[PDB]
Amino acid sequence: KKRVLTGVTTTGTPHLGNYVGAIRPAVRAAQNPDTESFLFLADYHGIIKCHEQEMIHQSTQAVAATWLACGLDPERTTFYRQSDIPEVMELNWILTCITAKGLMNRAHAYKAAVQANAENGQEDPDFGVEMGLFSYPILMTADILMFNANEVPVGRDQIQHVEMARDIAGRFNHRFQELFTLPEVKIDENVELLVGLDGRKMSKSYGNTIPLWENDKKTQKSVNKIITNMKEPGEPKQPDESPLFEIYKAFSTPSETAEFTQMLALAWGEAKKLSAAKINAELAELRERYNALTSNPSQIEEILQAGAQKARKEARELLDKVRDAVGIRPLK
Repeated sequence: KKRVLTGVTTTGTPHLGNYVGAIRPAVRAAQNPDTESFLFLADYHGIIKCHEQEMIHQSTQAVAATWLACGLDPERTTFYRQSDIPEVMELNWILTCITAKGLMNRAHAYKAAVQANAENGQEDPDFGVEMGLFSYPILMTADILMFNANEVPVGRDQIQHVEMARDIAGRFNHRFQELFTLPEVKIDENVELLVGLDGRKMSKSYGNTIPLWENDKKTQKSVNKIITNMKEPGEPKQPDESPLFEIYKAFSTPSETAEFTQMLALAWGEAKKLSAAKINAELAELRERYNALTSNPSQIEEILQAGAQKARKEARELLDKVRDAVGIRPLK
């Protein structure tokens, strides 16, 4: 049985792009009965940059309620906070000891920070760089290896995370004993990165998001914020003129998408009404479950605690083998 392990960030509230791009297909994929599904909230990766203490907490609750509301089943998926698995932190140090510094030197996030200092005219390549940025790839590797995942769903952007995990696993196996499975990349072949309000990728960094969990009316006003042009009612408009089209398609079947493209060839304001209606219709049931979870967050706490208890039973078994293999053993 193939063990599949997904880490999800906790540094902001999910928006429409997260739902279309990651959450909706991840919940379907997790239903595969041939797979053992693990999914964790990466709340200790969260504090690499996000030192607003209120943020990681609010985001953890928002992200956890979001996945539950969209159908993640904690009876099928082992579902836990990274901060509830102390075994991962011990493994993190063990792996650090067998990881070449060269491997962290070459990691993309660090290199982009170094380049940004060069472009900004900084004489120090490590200006403003903290060790969480330099060393999180070892922590992410521990996240994966602690559960001997066979597959790790990642963005094509993040393939290097799994390669570093495979490299570190192999160095441990060669230095001590072969305890670790080399994890493998899983790419979503049909992933659609959703466009935001201003035509760039929808991103918290850009302030161009459409929120996931606001009511019908507040969603309408957010869809109204999408850029269009000065084409009036009756002027024919092609799908490439406004991010409004790609947004409608992400919440519609190919049939409705084609009837929508023919209506355009129609007023922007009315196209924005049709787009918001389609979004609100799909999210209506998910929003009631989201609002029930967030209105009683101790339901979420209980779920995370039950998922942590499951995860730690697996992590303890392996950690005991790792400790023995690195020579940490009782005096007898």
